[PDB]
Amino acid sequence: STGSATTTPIDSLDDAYITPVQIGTPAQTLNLDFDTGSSDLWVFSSETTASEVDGQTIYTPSKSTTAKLLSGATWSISYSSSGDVYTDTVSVGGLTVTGQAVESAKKVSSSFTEDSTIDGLLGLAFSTLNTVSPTQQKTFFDNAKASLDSPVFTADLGYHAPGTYNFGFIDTTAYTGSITYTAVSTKQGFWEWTSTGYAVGSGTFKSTSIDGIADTGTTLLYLPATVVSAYWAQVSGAKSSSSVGGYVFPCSATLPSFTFGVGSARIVIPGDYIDFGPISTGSSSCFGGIQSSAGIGINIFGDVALKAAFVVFNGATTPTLGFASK
Repeated sequence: STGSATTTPIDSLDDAYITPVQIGTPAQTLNLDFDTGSSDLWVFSSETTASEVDGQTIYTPSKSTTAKLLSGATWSISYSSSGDVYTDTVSVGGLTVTGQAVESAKKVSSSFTEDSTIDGLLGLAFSTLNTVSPTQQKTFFDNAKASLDSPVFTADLGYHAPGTYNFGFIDTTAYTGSITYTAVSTKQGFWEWTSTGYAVGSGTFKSTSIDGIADTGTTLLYLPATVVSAYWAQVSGAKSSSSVGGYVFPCSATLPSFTFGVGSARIVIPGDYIDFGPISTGSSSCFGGIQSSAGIGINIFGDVALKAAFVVFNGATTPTLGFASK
């Protein structure tokens, strides 16, 4: 079997993408953030303290006939949120998984409460990072793998437009040219991989190894200080501000494109994708799309980078990552 769902940006800047998901019988449709950077399926529930809910759709397990409490199991995660665990039927664009662990939130940080559009997260990293204790639970993709035609899923995120998440197949019309596959390392539990270099604007390709993670749940591109300093050196008037917490540039400037190497191929990010609008309403300074990873511990290839390509997350015995131009 296969699954296909549409994903839509939450706002004008592409801060996150929400996908409708059917949890329960009769179904309750929640709008979740598909995150390849984590491994938990958690939702705003009927058990969340009422003060931390501000417009979100809530999951109510008392109203579902296929819901069962996973007695004794508990979760706690930080990127924060914690609570109870139930098992129920989850379906994504027609693809149905019975017995999925659905993590019911009891506590949620104010960063989630302020985002009324996001009803929860659907973790798509490797199951080793699942926070359910004492019995670690499997992700939606790991539970569907046996029932899928092919153990894969693709990501076709749109620039100021909706996009798609397919499961069990590859759409040969969604991209141009061919797909370039690279080796994944599952040691840290992420879709970890090595880029073969970069180029700023119409410049020369600097061949160098950049180890990072492909993360749909992170908005921006976080690369090393040397690479980020080389980029912003080409934008007149750009500068790393302490007060803002990163690079900013005069909104009147035109950004050059950025290229990242996948094996022998090249994936181009247009300049426009790197502009995250003004810092405050009516401001003359704009926020940068390429920021330094120095204070994180890992390079993150977020939405800014991923939405310039047709990305394949091959979950075979030996996982790989595929990138193609679109």
